[PDB]
Amino acid sequence: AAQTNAPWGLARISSTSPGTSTYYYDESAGQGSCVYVIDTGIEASHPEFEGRAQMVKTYYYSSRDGNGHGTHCAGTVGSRTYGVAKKTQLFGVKVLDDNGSGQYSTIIAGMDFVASDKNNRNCPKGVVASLSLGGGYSSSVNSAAARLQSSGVMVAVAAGNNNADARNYSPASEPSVCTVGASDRYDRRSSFSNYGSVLDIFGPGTDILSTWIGGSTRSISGTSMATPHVAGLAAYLMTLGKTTAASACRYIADTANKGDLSNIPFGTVNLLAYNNYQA
Ligand SMILES: O=c1[nH]c2cc(Cl)ccc2o1
Repeated sequence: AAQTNAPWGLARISSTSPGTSTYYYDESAGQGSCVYVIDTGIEASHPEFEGRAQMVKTYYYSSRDGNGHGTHCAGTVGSRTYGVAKKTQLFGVKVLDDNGSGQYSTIIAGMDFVASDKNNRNCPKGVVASLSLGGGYSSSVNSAAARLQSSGVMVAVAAGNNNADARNYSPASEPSVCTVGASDRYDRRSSFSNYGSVLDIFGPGTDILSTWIGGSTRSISGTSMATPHVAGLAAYLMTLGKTTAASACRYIADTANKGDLSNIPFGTVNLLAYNNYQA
């Protein structure tokens, strides 16, 4: 399939070159996979989700997204226009308040929730979790991310937006999950993106158009925006049978565009997520 006039990040993950505007992908489109978006919630009623999104858990007075951040990330995973995996099922877990903040103890509870809740969902092709959040290093937060991964969920986490070494942030610093840095439309490391040996992959993160609350859309930037590209990519590849939750991060690194990004510090991977789709 080909989506013309796609957001640049979509076109980028199906391209060997920057500077194109069509997204190419296999029509299976993540059908039969599921992606948990652990964030501020999802506006599931947005027409862009086509009934494929739902809230499954909140730790606050509402499961509605009063911020927009979770809806934007969910849109990059799987919305019809802005999404990598356009037929995946989306499950929202609201661990962050409407100001985008959440306690680590709630975030941990949300991760253990997904590890169990996947057994209450139909995801024959596999399960992904997208975690566009983090704070300072915590071994308990990292351990929760490792349990979720161990349970058979492909965990993608944001590297963080401090222009710093991601070793000092969690869950970014957990080795067993997929830590995602941010790039821009000219194949430059995003100005804010964290870096370091713990990063596994980069995805599009600067000026990313996606869904927003109020049935709207907007373009925002962050490693929070790169992470759902990788999570949607994993769901898409698992539906194709090319990889599994346990192997998907290594597979995406194996199949990435290599050495194409600028301003990558020495010792940080120079790998850009790529679906390797041949139309
Ligand atoms: O301190 C922070 N803020 C963060 C935001 C994201 Cl998306 C990831 C890690 C973080 O660490």
